[PDB]
Amino acid sequence: ESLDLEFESAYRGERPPWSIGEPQPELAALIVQGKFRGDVLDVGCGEAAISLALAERGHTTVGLDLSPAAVELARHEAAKRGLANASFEVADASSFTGYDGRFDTIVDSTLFHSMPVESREGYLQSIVRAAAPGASYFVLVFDRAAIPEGPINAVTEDELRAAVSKYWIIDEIKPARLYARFPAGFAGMPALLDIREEPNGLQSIGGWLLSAHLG
Ligand SMILES: Nc1ncnc2c1ncn2[C@@H]1O[C@H](CSCC[C@H](N)C(=O)O)[C@@H](O)[C@H]1O
Ligand SMILES: O=c1ccn(O)c2ccccc12
Ligand code: NA
Ligand code: NA
Ligand code: NA
Repeated sequence: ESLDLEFESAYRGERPPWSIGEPQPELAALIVQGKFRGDVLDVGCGEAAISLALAERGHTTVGLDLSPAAVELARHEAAKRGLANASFEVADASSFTGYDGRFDTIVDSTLFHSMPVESREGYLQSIVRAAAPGASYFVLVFDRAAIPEGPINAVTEDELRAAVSKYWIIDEIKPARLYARFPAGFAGMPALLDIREEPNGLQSIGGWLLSAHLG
Protein backbone atom coordinates (compact mmCIF):
# COMPACT_ATOMS: atom_id res chain seq x y z
CA GLU A 1 0.00 0.00 0.00
CA SER A 2 3.10 2.25 0.36
CA LEU A 3 6.27 2.11 -1.82
CA ASP A 4 8.44 4.44 0.34
CA LEU A 5 10.80 1.74 1.62
CA GLU A 6 11.13 0.13 -1.88
CA PHE A 7 12.13 3.35 -3.59
CA GLU A 8 14.55 4.30 -0.74
CA SER A 9 16.23 0.81 -1.00
CA ALA A 10 16.42 0.90 -4.88
CA TYR A 11 18.17 4.32 -4.77
CA ARG A 12 20.61 3.15 -2.09
CA GLY A 13 21.59 0.21 -4.40
CA GLU A 14 20.13 -2.57 -2.19
CA ARG A 15 21.00 0.63 -9.80
CA PRO A 16 17.21 1.11 -10.39
CA PRO A 17 16.10 -0.06 -13.89
CA TRP A 18 14.32 3.31 -14.57
CA SER A 19 17.50 5.32 -13.78
CA ILE A 20 18.54 5.16 -17.49
CA GLY A 21 20.99 8.09 -17.21
CA GLU A 22 19.07 10.24 -19.71
CA PRO A 23 15.53 11.67 -19.72
CA GLN A 24 12.86 9.20 -20.75
CA PRO A 25 12.93 9.18 -24.61
CA GLU A 26 9.21 10.12 -24.93
CA LEU A 27 9.85 13.22 -22.81
CA ALA A 28 13.20 14.14 -24.54
CA ALA A 29 11.13 14.17 -27.76
CA LEU A 30 8.88 16.92 -26.20
CA ILE A 31 11.94 18.95 -25.04
CA VAL A 32 13.38 19.08 -28.64
CA GLN A 33 9.88 20.19 -29.90
CA GLY A 34 10.26 23.25 -27.54
CA LYS A 35 7.40 22.15 -25.23
CA PHE A 36 9.41 22.81 -22.01
CA ARG A 37 9.19 26.46 -20.91
CA GLY A 38 10.50 28.72 -18.10
CA ASP A 39 10.86 27.40 -14.53
CA VAL A 40 10.36 23.60 -14.45
CA LEU A 41 9.14 21.27 -11.70
CA ASP A 42 10.31 17.61 -12.06
CA VAL A 43 7.79 15.96 -9.75
CA GLY A 44 8.85 12.56 -8.28
CA CYS A 45 12.22 13.40 -9.87
CA GLY A 46 14.22 10.36 -8.69
CA GLU A 47 17.84 10.72 -10.01
CA ALA A 48 16.38 13.58 -12.13
CA ALA A 49 18.06 13.03 -15.54
CA ILE A 50 15.33 15.29 -17.08
CA SER A 51 15.98 18.13 -14.47
CA LEU A 52 19.73 17.97 -15.35
CA ALA A 53 19.09 18.04 -19.10
CA LEU A 54 16.77 21.11 -18.70
CA ALA A 55 19.18 22.89 -16.30
CA GLU A 56 21.98 22.36 -18.94
CA ARG A 57 19.66 24.02 -21.50
CA GLY A 58 19.25 27.12 -19.29
CA HIS A 59 16.01 26.38 -17.30
CA THR A 60 15.88 27.01 -13.52
CA THR A 61 14.65 23.56 -12.34
CA VAL A 62 13.26 22.14 -9.06
CA GLY A 63 13.05 18.37 -8.47
CA LEU A 64 10.86 16.97 -5.64
CA ASP A 65 10.99 13.34 -4.41
CA LEU A 66 9.73 11.53 -1.32
CA SER A 67 12.98 9.51 -1.24
CA PRO A 68 15.91 11.26 0.61
CA ALA A 69 18.32 8.89 -1.29
CA ALA A 70 16.83 10.06 -4.71
CA VAL A 71 17.22 13.75 -3.67
CA GLU A 72 20.82 13.16 -2.55
CA LEU A 73 21.68 11.35 -5.83
CA ALA A 74 20.05 14.15 -7.92
CA ARG A 75 21.98 16.84 -5.93
CA HIS A 76 25.23 14.78 -6.24
CA GLU A 77 24.83 14.54 -10.05
CA ALA A 78 24.04 18.28 -10.47
CA ALA A 79 27.16 19.13 -8.33
CA LYS A 80 29.44 16.78 -10.39
CA ARG A 81 28.20 18.67 -13.52
CA GLY A 82 28.63 22.10 -11.86
CA LEU A 83 24.96 23.06 -12.31
CA ALA A 84 23.74 26.11 -10.36
CA ASN A 85 20.23 26.10 -11.98
CA ALA A 86 19.02 22.76 -10.50
CA SER A 87 17.66 22.37 -6.95
CA PHE A 88 16.08 19.37 -5.20
CA GLU A 89 13.94 18.91 -2.09
CA VAL A 90 12.42 15.99 -0.18
CA ALA A 91 8.62 16.39 -0.54
CA ASP A 92 5.41 14.36 -0.84
CA ALA A 93 3.98 15.20 -4.32
CA SER A 94 0.45 14.42 -3.00
CA SER A 95 0.72 17.13 -0.28
CA PHE A 96 3.34 19.92 -0.68
CA THR A 97 3.29 23.76 -0.66
CA GLY A 98 5.81 26.67 -0.78
CA TYR A 99 5.86 26.98 -4.58
CA ASP A 100 2.62 28.95 -5.24
CA GLY A 101 2.40 29.93 -8.96
CA ARG A 102 6.08 29.15 -9.50
CA PHE A 103 6.32 26.80 -12.48
CA ASP A 104 5.69 27.22 -16.23
CA THR A 105 6.21 23.47 -16.92
CA ILE A 106 5.50 20.51 -14.63
CA VAL A 107 6.74 17.07 -15.71
CA ASP A 108 5.77 13.73 -14.13
CA SER A 109 8.22 11.12 -15.43
CA THR A 110 6.56 7.88 -14.11
CA LEU A 111 5.61 9.31 -10.68
CA PHE A 112 1.85 9.11 -11.52
CA HIS A 113 1.50 5.30 -11.03
CA SER A 114 3.98 5.31 -8.03
CA MET A 115 1.42 6.72 -5.59
CA PRO A 116 -1.92 5.31 -4.31
CA VAL A 117 -5.06 5.99 -6.43
CA GLU A 118 -6.49 7.93 -3.41
CA SER A 119 -3.46 10.34 -3.44
CA ARG A 120 -4.09 11.54 -7.04
CA GLU A 121 -6.51 14.37 -6.05
CA GLY A 122 -4.02 15.74 -3.48
CA TYR A 123 -1.16 15.52 -5.98
CA LEU A 124 -3.19 17.24 -8.74
CA GLN A 125 -4.28 20.06 -6.40
CA SER A 126 -0.64 20.43 -5.18
CA ILE A 127 0.86 20.78 -8.70
CA VAL A 128 -1.94 23.12 -9.91
CA ARG A 129 -1.27 25.36 -6.81
CA ALA A 130 2.47 25.30 -7.78
CA ALA A 131 1.66 26.30 -11.44
CA ALA A 132 2.13 29.75 -12.97
CA PRO A 133 -0.69 31.01 -15.23
CA GLY A 134 -0.66 29.15 -18.56
CA ALA A 135 1.61 26.36 -17.33
CA SER A 136 2.16 23.13 -19.33
CA TYR A 137 1.91 19.64 -17.75
CA PHE A 138 3.38 16.38 -19.13
CA VAL A 139 2.79 12.88 -17.75
CA LEU A 140 4.44 9.61 -18.76
CA VAL A 141 2.69 6.70 -16.94
CA PHE A 142 2.28 2.91 -17.25
CA ASP A 143 -0.71 1.50 -19.11
CA ARG A 144 -3.01 -0.76 -17.04
CA ALA A 145 -3.07 -3.16 -20.06
CA ALA A 146 0.70 -3.72 -19.39
CA ILE A 147 0.91 -3.40 -15.55
CA PRO A 148 -1.70 -5.21 -13.42
CA GLU A 149 -3.47 -4.31 -10.18
CA GLY A 150 -0.87 -4.44 -7.41
CA PRO A 151 1.90 -2.20 -6.07
CA ILE A 152 1.88 -0.08 -9.24
CA ASN A 153 -1.25 1.93 -10.01
CA ALA A 154 -1.08 1.93 -13.85
CA VAL A 155 -3.95 3.59 -15.76
CA THR A 156 -6.28 3.09 -18.73
CA GLU A 157 -6.56 6.05 -21.16
CA ASP A 158 -10.11 6.85 -19.83
CA GLU A 159 -8.94 6.70 -16.17
CA LEU A 160 -5.99 9.05 -16.89
CA ARG A 161 -8.28 11.47 -18.84
CA ALA A 162 -10.88 11.50 -16.01
CA ALA A 163 -8.30 12.15 -13.29
CA VAL A 164 -6.31 14.88 -15.06
CA SER A 165 -9.14 16.67 -17.00
CA LYS A 166 -10.61 17.74 -13.63
CA TYR A 167 -7.50 20.01 -13.17
CA TRP A 168 -5.94 20.66 -16.57
CA ILE A 169 -6.96 21.19 -20.20
CA ILE A 170 -5.81 18.01 -21.98
CA ASP A 171 -4.22 18.51 -25.41
CA GLU A 172 -3.21 14.88 -26.11
CA ILE A 173 -3.07 11.37 -24.67
CA LYS A 174 -1.25 8.88 -26.86
CA PRO A 175 0.38 5.44 -26.39
CA ALA A 176 3.99 5.67 -25.23
CA ARG A 177 6.96 3.52 -24.23
CA LEU A 178 8.54 3.67 -20.73
CA TYR A 179 12.23 2.66 -20.96
CA ALA A 180 14.35 0.76 -18.43
CA ARG A 181 17.37 -1.51 -18.11
CA PHE A 182 15.98 -4.63 -16.44
CA PRO A 183 18.18 -7.43 -15.04
CA ALA A 184 18.37 -10.72 -17.03
CA GLY A 185 15.30 -12.93 -16.42
CA PHE A 186 13.32 -10.07 -14.90
CA ALA A 187 9.64 -11.16 -14.43
CA GLY A 188 10.45 -14.83 -15.23
CA MET A 189 10.68 -17.43 -17.98
CA PRO A 190 8.07 -17.35 -19.46
CA ALA A 191 7.84 -13.66 -18.53
CA LEU A 192 4.68 -12.60 -16.62
CA LEU A 193 4.83 -9.06 -18.21
CA ASP A 194 5.18 -7.92 -21.84
CA ILE A 195 8.73 -6.43 -21.89
CA ARG A 196 9.85 -5.14 -25.28
CA GLU A 197 13.55 -5.50 -26.16
CA GLU A 198 14.95 -2.21 -27.49
CA PRO A 199 18.24 -1.12 -29.17
CA ASN A 200 21.23 -0.12 -26.95
CA GLY A 201 20.53 -2.77 -24.24
CA LEU A 202 17.26 -1.05 -23.22
CA GLN A 203 13.75 -2.53 -22.64
CA SER A 204 10.37 -0.81 -22.69
CA ILE A 205 6.83 -1.31 -21.25
CA GLY A 206 3.54 0.12 -22.63
CA GLY A 207 2.32 3.44 -21.24
CA TRP A 208 0.65 6.76 -21.99
CA LEU A 209 2.07 10.21 -22.75
CA LEU A 210 -0.27 13.00 -21.67
CA SER A 211 0.14 16.67 -22.68
CA ALA A 212 -1.92 19.33 -20.87
CA HIS A 213 -1.98 23.03 -19.98
CA LEU A 214 -3.77 25.68 -17.96
CA GLY A 215 -5.73 28.06 -20.20
N1 LIG B 1 4.25 10.73 -2.96
C1 LIG B 1 5.43 10.90 -3.58
N2 LIG B 1 5.98 12.13 -3.59
C2 LIG B 1 7.14 12.32 -4.24
N3 LIG B 1 7.87 11.43 -4.91
C3 LIG B 1 7.30 10.21 -4.89
C4 LIG B 1 6.11 9.87 -4.26
N4 LIG B 1 5.81 8.53 -4.48
C5 LIG B 1 6.79 8.11 -5.23
N5 LIG B 1 7.72 9.07 -5.53
C6 LIG B 1 8.86 8.92 -6.42
O1 LIG B 1 8.38 8.66 -7.72
C7 LIG B 1 9.50 8.11 -8.47
C8 LIG B 1 8.98 7.09 -9.46
S1 LIG B 1 10.36 6.37 -10.39
C9 LIG B 1 10.74 7.66 -11.62
C10 LIG B 1 11.88 8.56 -11.14
C11 LIG B 1 12.27 9.63 -12.21
N6 LIG B 1 11.18 10.60 -12.46
C12 LIG B 1 12.70 8.97 -13.54
O2 LIG B 1 12.07 9.12 -14.57
O3 LIG B 1 13.79 8.25 -13.45
C13 LIG B 1 10.52 7.59 -7.43
O4 LIG B 1 11.72 8.38 -7.40
C14 LIG B 1 9.76 7.73 -6.11
O5 LIG B 1 10.55 7.88 -4.94
O1 LIG C 1 10.32 -0.84 -12.73
C1 LIG C 1 9.83 0.30 -12.61
C2 LIG C 1 9.19 0.74 -11.36
C3 LIG C 1 8.68 1.98 -11.25
N1 LIG C 1 8.77 2.84 -12.30
O2 LIG C 1 8.11 4.05 -12.18
C4 LIG C 1 9.35 2.56 -13.55
C5 LIG C 1 9.38 3.46 -14.62
C6 LIG C 1 9.94 3.08 -15.83
C7 LIG C 1 10.47 1.82 -15.99
C8 LIG C 1 10.46 0.91 -14.93
C9 LIG C 1 9.89 1.27 -13.71
NA1 NA D 1 4.56 6.42 -3.45
NA1 NA E 1 -2.25 -0.72 -5.68
NA1 NA F 1 4.71 7.53 -30.10
